[PDB]
Amino acid sequence: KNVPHGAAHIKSTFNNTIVSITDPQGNVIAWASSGHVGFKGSRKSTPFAAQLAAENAARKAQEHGVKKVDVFVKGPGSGRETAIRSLQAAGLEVGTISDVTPQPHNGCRPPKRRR
RNA sequence: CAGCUUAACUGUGGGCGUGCGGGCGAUACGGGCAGACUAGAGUACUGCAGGGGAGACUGGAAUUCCUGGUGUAGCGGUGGAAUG
Repeated sequence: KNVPHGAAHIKSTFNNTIVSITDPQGNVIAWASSGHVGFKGSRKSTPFAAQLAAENAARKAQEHGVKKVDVFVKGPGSGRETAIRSLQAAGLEVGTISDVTPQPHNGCRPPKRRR
């Protein structure tokens, strides 16, 4: 397909990293997850795994003709910036970096404290 | 104080009997009765701040579920995993 400009959704969690590149109206072209590039367990929360997954997703988007993207990073950062650098060095140019993370307005109740 | 060899003991005479009742005096303090005051207290007037309470209606974010797109083979979870 041919999309000159799309959007890239990075979701970095405490124990995973998933990046999906989408068109500006919200239809994903291709995606890569930290477990998709071969890591399992704890090894897939590492910035190296995040960078590898984002690079793979970027290449898969290049095959669909994406030129530039704007990143919507999200979640408790483990590999936000390393995914950003990987996207830059995988051949794309990032337009804007907008950190949109769901913050409730004191709604619902979180799980109890661990020990 | 006196007597029995002294004492224990005994006797004699005051005190004690820490209270109660009757008469008489005092009126500072507490109280009773009759007053007076506004410094306590309460009311009034004018302002002021407040997640004080009860009732009714109503707003946005987020989680979950359902429906429909797109899209693949992983997601999730941990000290590490595995049930899922």
